[PDB]
Amino acid sequence: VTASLDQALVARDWAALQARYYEAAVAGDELAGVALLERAYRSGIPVVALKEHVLTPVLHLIGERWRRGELNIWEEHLASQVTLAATEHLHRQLPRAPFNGRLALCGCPEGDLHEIALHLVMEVLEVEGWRVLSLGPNTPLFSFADAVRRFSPQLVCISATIVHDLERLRRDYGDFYHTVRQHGARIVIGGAAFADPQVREIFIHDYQAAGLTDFLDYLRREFPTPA
Amino acid sequence: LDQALVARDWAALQARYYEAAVAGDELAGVALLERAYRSGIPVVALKEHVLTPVLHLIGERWRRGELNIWEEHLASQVTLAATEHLHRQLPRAPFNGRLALCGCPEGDLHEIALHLVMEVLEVEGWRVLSLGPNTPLFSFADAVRRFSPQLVCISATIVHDLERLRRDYGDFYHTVRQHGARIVIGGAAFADPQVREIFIHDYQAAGLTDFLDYLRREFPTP
Ligand code: B12
Ligand code: B12
Ligand SMILES: C[C@H]1O[C@@H](n2cnc3c(N)ncnc32)[C@H](O)[C@@H]1O
Ligand SMILES: C[C@H]1O[C@@H](n2cnc3c(N)ncnc32)[C@H](O)[C@@H]1O
Repeated sequence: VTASLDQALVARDWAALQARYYEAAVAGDELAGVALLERAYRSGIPVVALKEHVLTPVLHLIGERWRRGELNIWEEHLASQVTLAATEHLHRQLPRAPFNGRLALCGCPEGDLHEIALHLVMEVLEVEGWRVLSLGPNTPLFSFADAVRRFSPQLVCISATIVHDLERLRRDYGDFYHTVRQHGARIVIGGAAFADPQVREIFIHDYQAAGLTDFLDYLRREFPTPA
Repeated sequence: LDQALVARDWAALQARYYEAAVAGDELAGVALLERAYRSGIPVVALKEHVLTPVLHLIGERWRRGELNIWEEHLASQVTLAATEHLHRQLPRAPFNGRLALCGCPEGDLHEIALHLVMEVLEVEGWRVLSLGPNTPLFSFADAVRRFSPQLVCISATIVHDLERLRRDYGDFYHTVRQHGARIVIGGAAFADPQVREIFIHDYQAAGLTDFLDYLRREFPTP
């Protein structure tokens, strides 16, 4: 009955894909979720475009609906678990560039619990042949700085959805930024928190990304690999 | 190393896991656990006598200033990733028709134990719906109305919102029973008698092993 899925894939009909991924996610259906993704990859849709044009829009909408009272916590929570599990499930299957000798250190700021974008980012990095160290969400800047001293990474990525602690962050940034520079590493930020110009001001950065596509453009210019 | 496996020298194994975890080295972490399993040690044993102790110690040392946040964060991601990786490489019982609904309470972010349990369930052939950590009690009930689970599992490490949970628990319990579900609780939060009192339950688990003993008595393998 359902080869109409396969017509959504061919047309690149993002809306229908979103709708079906949604139905799987809010229902806690890990397998239906991975299947939809798996099938769209082997149909030749790139992972990044799945991520930017199926997963991200769906989660935004889940949040818009939750806010308007059309959707409840339990449905987001299942969608969140499904998406974390399904993205990893797919990623373990993907081919990867050779190890590029480089180390990325990644996490989200203290008090922020939203970490799916972080996961999408770390995955992309691995596919490009980076070693990744995840501090995960809810990470103080001093903790970032400690880990930069310990590992001397080449890149620090921060995903930030929710930032309120402006004065603490203004204050810890100096030490963080100087540890980064002394180690010769670069800083890339993304996430909704940086729509606020005060937050963006604090988080002195080498590159602010809108999404994964332009992040990749940045990686290719800033950290090019031979062939 | 293979010496430590043969001897079953938990201490040596604990120490190597810790070294891998605080270094943020997922591959070494999985390697150790995988080698250990294939040297004859059940995964449950690895969970209880390697992962749990290493993580309780990370906490202790953090408290005493001997270990910093950055090192715990790394160990927690290593553990989440490592335990999932091993799980996917394990034999499972066939589906048993039964559904477990799993979560941690609202405002609690400690979620590794929940993963450890959910895994154990799937290996026993259960299907598992994960609400994840930081699940309001009413949000558990919402989900019991749908799905109609046979089991609800709750891991709790941090619980302080006593007056709310006290007043929300009535409806959640009603809903559980009128769907014939069972409630299993575990984790450090239930060492507090006021918390345990609110969380009317069918079994309280000390760890994973006795959890299995309870599942086999009450959910006899078809
Ligand atoms: C799922 C979710 C949660 C889950 C997350 C589970 C988890 N483990 O991650 C949980 C339950 C924790 C949660 C909690 C809350 N959240 Co919430 N929820 C979301 C939701 C629905 C989806 C988040 C998500 O995964 N987005 C997916 C990513 C991929 O989208 P994205 O962040 O836009 O990322 C893209 C780009 O920004 C970029 N990018 C992002 N980061 C980075 C980093 C780098 C380095 C680069 C290069 C690129 C990059 O690439 C991505 C793809 O192109 C959003 C809705 C939304 N708009 O996202 C809210 C939302 C962010 N949550 C919100 C709120 C209010 C809450 C709570 C305060 C609710 C409450 N308790 O009362 C709490 C706060 C907890 C905290 N302190 O962080 C609000 C925030 C609104 C606001 N800013 O005022 C939102 C917007 C929902 C809403 N519309 O109201 N939430
Ligand atoms: C990692 C960790 C964190 C991480 C969690 C990462 C993650 N995503 O899971 C983060 C950073 C989020 C964290 C934060 C905090 N936590 Co913390 N941290 C821990 C730590 C070190 C490990 C947790 C863990 O994975 N334990 C290992 C598990 C597998 O062991 P277990 O819970 O004993 O589970 C066993 C049994 O209980 C049973 N079980 C457990 N649950 C269930 C459920 C069911 C259904 C069943 C059948 C069985 C079962 O199975 C296991 C047997 O193998 C503990 C230390 C510790 N003692 O556990 C603290 C600890 C719990 N944290 C603590 C504190 C103080 C905090 C913070 C307040 C710190 C802060 N100021 O910010 C915050 C609070 C956040 C919150 N609201 O939840 C304290 C709590 C002390 C107390 N109760 O007062 C601890 C004990 C550390 C300490 N020594 O002081 N923490
Ligand atoms: C932004 C996301 O946060 C979740 N959310 C909203 N309020 C709570 C709460 N009290 N406890 C847990 N999660 C909550 C919703 O599911 C929403 O989609
Ligand atoms: C219980 C665990 O909580 C972590 N922890 C303690 N304080 C913070 C904080 N401000 N931000 C994030 N994690 C923290 C520590 O790593 C400890 O081991």
